[PDB]
Amino acid sequence: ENPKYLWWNHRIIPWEEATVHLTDYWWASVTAVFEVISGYWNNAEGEMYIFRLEDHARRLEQSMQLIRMPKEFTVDEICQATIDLVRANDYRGDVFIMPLAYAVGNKAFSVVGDRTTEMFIYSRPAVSRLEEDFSLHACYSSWTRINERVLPPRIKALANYRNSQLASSEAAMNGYDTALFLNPEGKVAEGTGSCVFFVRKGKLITPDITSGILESITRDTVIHLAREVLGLEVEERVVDRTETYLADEAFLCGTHAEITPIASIDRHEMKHGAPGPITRQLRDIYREVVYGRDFRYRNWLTPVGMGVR
Amino acid sequence: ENPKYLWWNHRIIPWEEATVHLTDYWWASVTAVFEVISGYWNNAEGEMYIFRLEDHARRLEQSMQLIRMPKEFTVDEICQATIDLVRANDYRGDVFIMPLAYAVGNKAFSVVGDRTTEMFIYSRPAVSRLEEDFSLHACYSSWTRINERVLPPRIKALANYRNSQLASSEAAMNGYDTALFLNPEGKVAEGTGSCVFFVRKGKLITPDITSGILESITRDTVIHLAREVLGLEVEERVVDRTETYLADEAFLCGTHAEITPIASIDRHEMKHGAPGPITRQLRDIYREVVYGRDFRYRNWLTPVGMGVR
Amino acid sequence: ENPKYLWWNHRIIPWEEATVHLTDYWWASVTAVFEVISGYWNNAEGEMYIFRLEDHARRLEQSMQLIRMPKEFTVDEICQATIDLVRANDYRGDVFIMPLAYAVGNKAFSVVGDRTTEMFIYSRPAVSRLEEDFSLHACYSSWTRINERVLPPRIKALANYRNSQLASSEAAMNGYDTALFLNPEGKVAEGTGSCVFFVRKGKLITPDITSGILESITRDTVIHLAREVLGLEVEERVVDRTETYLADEAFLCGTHAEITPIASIDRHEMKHGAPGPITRQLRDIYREVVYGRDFRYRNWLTPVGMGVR
Amino acid sequence: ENPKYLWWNHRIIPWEEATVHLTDYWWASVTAVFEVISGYWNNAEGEMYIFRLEDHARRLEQSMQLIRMPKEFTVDEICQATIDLVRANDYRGDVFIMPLAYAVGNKAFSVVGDRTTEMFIYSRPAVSRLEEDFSLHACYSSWTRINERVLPPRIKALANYRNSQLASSEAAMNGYDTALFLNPEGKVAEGTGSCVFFVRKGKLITPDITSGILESITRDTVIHLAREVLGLEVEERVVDRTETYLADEAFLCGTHAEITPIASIDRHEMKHGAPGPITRQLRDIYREVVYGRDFRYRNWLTPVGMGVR
Amino acid sequence: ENPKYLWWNHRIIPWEEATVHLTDYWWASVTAVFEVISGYWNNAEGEMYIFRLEDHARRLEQSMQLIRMPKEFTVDEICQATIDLVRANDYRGDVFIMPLAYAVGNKAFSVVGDRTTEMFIYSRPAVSRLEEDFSLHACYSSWTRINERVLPPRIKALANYRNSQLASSEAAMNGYDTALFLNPEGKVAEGTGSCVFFVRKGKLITPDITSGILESITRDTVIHLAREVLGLEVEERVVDRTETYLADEAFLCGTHAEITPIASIDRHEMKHGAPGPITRQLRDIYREVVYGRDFRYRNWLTPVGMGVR
Amino acid sequence: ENPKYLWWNHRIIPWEEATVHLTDYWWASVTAVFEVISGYWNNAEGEMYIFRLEDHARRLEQSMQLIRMPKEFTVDEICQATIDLVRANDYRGDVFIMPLAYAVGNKAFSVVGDRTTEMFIYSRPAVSRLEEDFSLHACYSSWTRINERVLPPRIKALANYRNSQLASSEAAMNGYDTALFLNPEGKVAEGTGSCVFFVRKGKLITPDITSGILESITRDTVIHLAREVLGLEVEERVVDRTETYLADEAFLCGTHAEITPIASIDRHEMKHGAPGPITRQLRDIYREVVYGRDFRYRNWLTPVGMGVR
Ligand SMILES: *Cc1c(COP(=O)(O)O)cnc(C)c1O
Ligand SMILES: *Cc1c(COP(=O)(O)O)cnc(C)c1O
Ligand SMILES: *Cc1c(COP(=O)(O)O)cnc(C)c1O
Ligand SMILES: *Cc1c(COP(=O)(O)O)cnc(C)c1O
Ligand SMILES: *Cc1c(COP(=O)(O)O)cnc(C)c1O
Ligand SMILES: *Cc1c(COP(=O)(O)O)cnc(C)c1O
Ligand SMILES: [Cl-]
Ligand SMILES: [Cl-]
Ligand SMILES: [Cl-]
Ligand SMILES: [Cl-]
Ligand SMILES: [Cl-]
Ligand SMILES: [Cl-]
Ligand SMILES: [Cl-]
Ligand SMILES: [Cl-]
Ligand SMILES: [Cl-]
Ligand SMILES: [Cl-]
Ligand SMILES: [Cl-]
Ligand SMILES: [Cl-]
Ligand SMILES: [Cl-]
Ligand SMILES: [Cl-]
Ligand SMILES: [Cl-]
Ligand SMILES: [Cl-]
Ligand SMILES: [Cl-]
Ligand SMILES: [Cl-]
Ligand code: NA
Ligand code: NA
Ligand code: NA
Ligand code: NA
Ligand code: NA
Ligand code: NA
Ligand code: NA
Ligand code: NA
Ligand code: NA
Ligand code: NA
Ligand code: NA
Ligand code: NA
Ligand code: NA
Ligand code: NA
Ligand code: NA
Ligand code: NA
Ligand code: NA
Ligand code: NA
Repeated sequence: ENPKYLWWNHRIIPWEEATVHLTDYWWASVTAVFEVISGYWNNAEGEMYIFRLEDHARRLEQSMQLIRMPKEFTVDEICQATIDLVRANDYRGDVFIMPLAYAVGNKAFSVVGDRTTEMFIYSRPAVSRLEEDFSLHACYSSWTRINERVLPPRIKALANYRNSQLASSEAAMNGYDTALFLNPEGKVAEGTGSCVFFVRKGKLITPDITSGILESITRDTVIHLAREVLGLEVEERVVDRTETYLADEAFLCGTHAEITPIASIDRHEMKHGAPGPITRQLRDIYREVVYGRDFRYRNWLTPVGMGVR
Repeated sequence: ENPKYLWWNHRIIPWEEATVHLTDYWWASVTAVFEVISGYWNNAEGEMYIFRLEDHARRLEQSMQLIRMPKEFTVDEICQATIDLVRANDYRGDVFIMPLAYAVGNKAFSVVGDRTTEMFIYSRPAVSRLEEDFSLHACYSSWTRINERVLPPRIKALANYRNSQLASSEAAMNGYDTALFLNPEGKVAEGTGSCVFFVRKGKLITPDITSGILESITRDTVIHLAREVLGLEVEERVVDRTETYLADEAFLCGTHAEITPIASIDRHEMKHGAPGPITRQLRDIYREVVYGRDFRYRNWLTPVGMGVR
Repeated sequence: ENPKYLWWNHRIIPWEEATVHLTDYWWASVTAVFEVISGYWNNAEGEMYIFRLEDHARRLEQSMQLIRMPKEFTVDEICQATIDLVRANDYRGDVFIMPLAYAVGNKAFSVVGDRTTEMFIYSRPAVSRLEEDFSLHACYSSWTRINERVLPPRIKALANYRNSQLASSEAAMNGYDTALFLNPEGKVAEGTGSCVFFVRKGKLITPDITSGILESITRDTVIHLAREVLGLEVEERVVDRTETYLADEAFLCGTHAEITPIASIDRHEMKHGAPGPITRQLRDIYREVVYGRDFRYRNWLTPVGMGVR
Repeated sequence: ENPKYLWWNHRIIPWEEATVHLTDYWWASVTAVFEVISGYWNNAEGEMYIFRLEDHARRLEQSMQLIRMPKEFTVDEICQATIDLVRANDYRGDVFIMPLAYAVGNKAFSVVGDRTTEMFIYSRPAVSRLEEDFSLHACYSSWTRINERVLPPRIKALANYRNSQLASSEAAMNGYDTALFLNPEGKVAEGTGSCVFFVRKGKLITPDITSGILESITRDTVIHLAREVLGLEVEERVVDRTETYLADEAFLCGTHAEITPIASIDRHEMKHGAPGPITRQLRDIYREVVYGRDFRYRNWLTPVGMGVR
Repeated sequence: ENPKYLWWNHRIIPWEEATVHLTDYWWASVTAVFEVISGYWNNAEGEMYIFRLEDHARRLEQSMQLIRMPKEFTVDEICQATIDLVRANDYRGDVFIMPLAYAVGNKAFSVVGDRTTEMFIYSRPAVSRLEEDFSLHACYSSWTRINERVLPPRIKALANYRNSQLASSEAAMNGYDTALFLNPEGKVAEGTGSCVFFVRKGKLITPDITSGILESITRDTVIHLAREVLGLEVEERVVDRTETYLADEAFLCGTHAEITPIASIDRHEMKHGAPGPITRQLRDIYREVVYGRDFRYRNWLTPVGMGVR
Repeated sequence: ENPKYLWWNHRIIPWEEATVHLTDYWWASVTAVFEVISGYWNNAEGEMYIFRLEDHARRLEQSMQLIRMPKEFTVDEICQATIDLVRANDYRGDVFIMPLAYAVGNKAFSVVGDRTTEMFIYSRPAVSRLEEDFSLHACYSSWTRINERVLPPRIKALANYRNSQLASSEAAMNGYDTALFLNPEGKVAEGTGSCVFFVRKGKLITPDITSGILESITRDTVIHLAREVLGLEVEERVVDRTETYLADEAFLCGTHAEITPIASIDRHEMKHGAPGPITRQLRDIYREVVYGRDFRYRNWLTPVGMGVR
């Protein structure tokens, strides 16, 4: 049912002790920023591998800085709390860890910088799909993606998902599995919760970060693996909508989405299938990396030894 | 300390019974919409007057519809729950009532329409400033207001305040009391939490609703009282930034802000002071209306008889 | 099968004589502008009534002027050619008349002003739905409406329908009957082939012409009939997307669309149904006008006497 | 006078057999997409060389896919039909071949995907200017170029030329030979019918494809020849208006425009003349390629042997 | 040759005494704001009439406030200095008076608020064209008008004319007499130095002030005279480009431009000529007002008695 | 006090001879363009080094061409006049030289191309800060930077500083030392008078020129020295606002600003200080270059031998 423990404001406590009032933190949620961090269980080694833990903890500290939450936690403390909780929960399987930071005020509309900074971290069992061949049908939304002018997508804020839900609602009631966004200038931005890649003529193409997207750690991982293991050309550039309809392959990528193939966009089918050949190679490489079976990428992994069963 | 009771999912319960897990509803908060409703205590009558209760309950139902929360509550139930809670709390003074509606999912990123609709209402003591002459110094923010393209301001969503906090943070660290917004086209929109009025040459001027603002009930109340009691011309139109610097008077208005005078905007002083003469007349008229001493506007008030002490 | 005749370049000819080469006029079609004009057959009088013939002929002359087609035809000639063809075709039933003007060049990319101006007019049986209660489900498109910057919607050009087809394709493959457009600023513009009206709180609301819409003769007719026969308030203004979702009623209007009720927009249902009460009154008034049974609006009708069977 | 034959819907027929009704296909023209393909006659070899035939046929298939025309023709069929028609016409000189694809509906406003796909191909004598030194005076138009938001320039649609004609009309009545466009953001896009290059400080500069331009085969050819034969730096980037006024050289390029020098832009003269030195080298290289006298680029040519007179 | 006197920094001095260094005030000119005020000589009365002197002096004080020039001069002082200089110059004919205010700094880039405020006023003979029937041919520029985002057009700043000169240069080298501007959204704004009016179907139409135009005193005068003397409908609204091409009449208006008829716009001719009938009535009414022969508008005039020769 | 001489319209004259009327050139200032050129005095050599004199003179000639000032001066004449004036002034210390070109008309609003071109050059003692460690606190302005649509930033026009002063006024009254600008699309552009650099993860980042910035000679110098002397990666790209808040270092650069460290942006502190390590290396390299003690960059220097005291 529930995990054994969670971390809250510098301490690990039993789950059933973290009880709050219904009315606590609704205003704090407007400030809230989060990470999603993966743990992958290698039963042959008896070790959990936490993927790019310090990169996620540094992004959370940056998101907190841009919200203007007062300084209270460190990068090393968030990394250590993640290790400690995965160990103490004693769950030997794939997990998601979610730090969530929030600033709490004396008044509903006090400025963030006058608030108190708080954080919890919780870890729960996750289901990987990296050993499954599946694909989604996407649409481009009639809703526009937030930009730096109004709500910087660089900040991994809960509030940014209100714009996401406009698109994901539309996609589901219009017969699609997932939405892609255009930015205010009309250029391809990202999915509702992950970055998008395209494959055309043996090249990987992905929107550049100033297209108004979150600076994904999975996106970075995929560009590295595509260049260094497969020797592919990867272009980070402005991407137009109609060119994506002619993509040989396409996929979403994100800590939660892992590598998720796109079969079609607005009912234009990816010519080489889903997962396409290059997608399938990147999915297999990614999997072997995160489960600790690719020594070349060991510096991306934080092992937590727990015992081999 | 705490109110005696609150309302939750169709029931009134003692405050200390509304306990939840720390991890409950963070994802639901992305969906959340709310109202702020005023109760004004008339000790001479022993009655609380709840201001434009049905208008607030209908706006909440509209906000919920635009979020796409499944149907669960009615306008009449939200009006009745507000009356019941103000009575049962037995607090004989000015109050704020806040309904907050949220949709809760099986998964973090399930579409809103597959969720369950929930709501609470809580009522707490409020401090009116309608018998005080005070004023704020405003700036125009370097952050842009959300528009219909990305996050419709018509929806009174918690998430819309993330954009608000960009502006209110900037205002406070730059020596101002409050921020005003420009819309993406560069035209004057609203404050961070209330609508803005200007007075120039004996006329009231306010941004039209398609300038990208919340359709305020206080804004509506002020236009009615300005036209019907004072016989003023009121223009709802596109408003430019530099014209506001030459305003004779200016004020913010909102359920929480009541009528809040603006002394200056980007260090251009309102020529007729703050509160200016027309501002002061509207503030006095508003006060007499909401405290039940203006029979002409009785249809805006819901009395809750509680006993005269 | 085919009509008896058509009009071409100042002459009426038998249908089967208007034969051209497959390769003729493809480049001319880029220039082409058109009207759709209704004839309504009153069997009790033995008369066809052609609706607002001179207004349609003047709009065609304006469209031709803005294309910069050399002067060749007159308003009176287009009105007379329409009368003559409806008479000579000897078809005693409702019809559509379509003038189509085009400029033909010596070279593919010669400037319009160096071309020759040509025109045909043809008339075919039409099916009215004014005695039927039906409704469409609409979406807002993810494709943006053309504006004055790139392709003025005031010009009733064939080429403007390429932008229309982006929206109408999307609507049909996404489970809808019809698309509505947003303009580049994000404000409600028009349908793919007709103007849109909304009814809310007993008022009619329609986008103002500078929202980037064709200046519809049906739109003008509806505003006149709503004000003069029903005494309704009609606002021509900037209209936001989410406000339309809360419309009590909505309808499309156009020479071809007559008065077409909208039941829902992006799966938000019009609260008072489709056709709603005000829609149903305007549809009945419109019908009685165009079939010549409303003496008040006789100056909008051009009778063509043909014999009462 | 007329060519002997043309191709229509999978068949070659004598020209005078391709007769249609005046009223046929005006609505189909809104859907229509086309290619312009060059044949260059080498009298010393008795061979026509058709330039980048498969690239043009693949672009036509992509344009047809983005229109959503049902599948009916193949890339190989369009390549073969082009060869067959050039041979059967027995015209031993430079030619233009124009495929034109169109979708035909039961009703005026049926969705493209419910239509029937049709196509013709015709070939006519062309005049090359590759052995002539000439130049055009250009202006930047006051009309804006279509973008992906409203009418994707990637689609080689007849309708896109309505926006072209706004600019080319203005240029001719204002004393210029040709118009250049700015995109909605104000950046340099393309000519009315061809891409634009600039030369400054020995470098070639051209707008990147996401500046909102057609992905020209001549543009691709010029970048290849500039890099591979001349060893020039070529930048594909965002280009500003005023920087173009300081260009040492400039030229238009396109299947129809071949390589067309620009002497001046808004009455700012290209400092190194027109054709400038680098322009003149690219024009001479291009010519030798397309007439089959550059063995290095033979894979771009489809020979059609016809006999050496 | 030169006027006898000018006013400078609170004093009238002989012209030849106002000598400065070549290097003085170039940086101050970036700050500079001005008015153009008309004096009209009535030889029958021996009086100069200065038109709407206080309105011009109040606009100058507002422009100075928005620049943030320190307070140094008053509205009454600028009105009195104008009277005094017109009298002391002893020139009995039509004149232009130009106040020019500037802030002077210790350093090139010191902030305006740390500078010293200075002003001169000079008066010179002017030529009225109010007794002449003439007309200009206009174009719409390919250059965009400044908006509130970058350079508020409400401020009558010298620097705003750099944007004007982009348009007026283009107009003259392209064969036109004058340029009109579109705003960044593509809507009609103003001329390079005056506001624009259109006449269509017996109504006057002019861009609303938030279209991004200077709040002209001549514009205000024309709307008053059109409504009050002619009983015309005047619409201040958003105006589209192509609708202006169909105007029956059009004219520029401004203190310097008086009432200047427009014969054509982008080679679309105003149907009722130039000056058209309504234009000609407004020109005659304006003239009789400013020369002091319309008692109804006497409160707009400041007489300066000088002697009747 | 004053320099001995200045250059004016092809001649050197004693300072006190360059006297003009107060009313001369205010309209000419709208046209005016300028350069700021540095002279650095090396007392050990008895030589002034004028930095990138020909690059500055060529930019001035380009600015003059884009204004459309008639041809009157040459690049070589402006270079020679600068040398001559620095020599004749006999001032042995660091100097600023400012050429200022202006077009003078017969009438206030004559087109620039009908005017006369004039120019002066003056040289004055300057204070270098290259031997000082200092830093500025910056904000991003609520005012938008001019773009190519309205006032091309490529032109180094006095009028462009009116937009600058909106930002620099706001910065000073809001407690900051200096303002940075966002462009109309919301991307980082430049400072009020200089370009901006960022350092993050050992890389230099600066907005690309089409972000709407002046093509700075100091910017070019810094990119050259960073790549060639330090071996740093330098990215010229679109830059987002929030990424700049996370910069390790930042600095302004310009002929007047030399290399000016930024300690903070909107109260986000540059993590590695100000001047940071890479900033400090570039400042020291720049200094040694301009004072003639780096033989590698001698071709950037124009020596003027004056005698070693
Ligand atoms: C979190 C997130 C991503 C993916 O980031 P990773 O670091 O790869 O998990 C992409 N888009 C959005 C909107 C996100 O919130
Ligand atoms: C709630 C709110 C207002 C004021 O609305 P009332 O109905 O007058 O309380 C104004 N602006 C915003 C952004 C709001 O959230
Ligand atoms: C023709 C048309 C209409 C309707 O115009 P009527 O004069 O009412 O037929 C509306 N929208 C568009 C795009 C049209 O082409
Ligand atoms: C066809 C076309 C071009 C040139 O394309 P090529 O493949 O080089 O012929 C350029 N611009 C536009 C708008 C076009 O239609
Ligand atoms: C001064 C000016 C006008 C006209 O203003 P009046 O008060 O009528 O002289 C119009 N447009 C611009 C840009 C101006 O500078
Ligand atoms: C002059 C200037 C700069 C710096 O240019 P340098 O050639 O380095 O002096 C930067 N920004 C603006 C706006 C400028 O006017
Ligand atoms: Cl809270
Ligand atoms: Cl540990
Ligand atoms: Cl990499
Ligand atoms: Cl939840
Ligand atoms: Cl009750
Ligand atoms: Cl009212
Ligand atoms: Cl044709
Ligand atoms: Cl007749
Ligand atoms: Cl009406
Ligand atoms: Cl057809
Ligand atoms: Cl063959
Ligand atoms: Cl290449
Ligand atoms: Cl100065
Ligand atoms: Cl006096
Ligand atoms: Cl009036
Ligand atoms: Cl001058
Ligand atoms: Cl010398
Ligand atoms: Cl370099
Ligand atoms: Na701890
Ligand atoms: Na498809
Ligand atoms: Na490791
Ligand atoms: Na209940
Ligand atoms: Na002030
Ligand atoms: Na009541
Ligand atoms: Na005829
Ligand atoms: Na619904
Ligand atoms: Na009639
Ligand atoms: Na065949
Ligand atoms: Na020139
Ligand atoms: Na070949
Ligand atoms: Na005085
Ligand atoms: Na004309
Ligand atoms: Na008077
Ligand atoms: Na000289
Ligand atoms: Na800080
Ligand atoms: Na040198």
